[PDB]
Amino acid sequence: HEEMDHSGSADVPEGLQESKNPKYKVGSQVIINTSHMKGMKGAEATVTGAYDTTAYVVSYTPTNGGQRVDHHKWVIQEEIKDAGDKTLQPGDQVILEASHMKGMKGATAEIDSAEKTTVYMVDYTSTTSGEKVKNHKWVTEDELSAK
Repeated sequence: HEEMDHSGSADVPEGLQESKNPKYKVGSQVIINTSHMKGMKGAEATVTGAYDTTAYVVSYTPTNGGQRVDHHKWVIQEEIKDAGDKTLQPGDQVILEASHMKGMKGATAEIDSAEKTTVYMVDYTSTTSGEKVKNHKWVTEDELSAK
């Protein structure tokens, strides 16, 4: 149950720029090489969106309480409240507009690191359950491998 909950959002943010020359085209098949959450490492995935933006590592306390989410990959420029286009810096405090999971939307987040890269939204087949996780947000270009 907790697998789909950690990839529980389905709305694409406004003003998000689709990638001009992504390494992995939309509709292409990739392998996820990162361990953000259980069931993703080495999973079969399909690219459903590719965008040129700034990806941030963030730390925040969920709005519903419980343990602090430490160094979470990723929230993007377009998911930070009132951010506009100015790049956020390490240590900056912000309000998250992202709702990837329960307690994230409206949380006070600290910016841990930032990077301009291509970020991908992907469908993937969980390696632990075998269930199709839809439009998971997000994985950067360097966390994907060509199928």
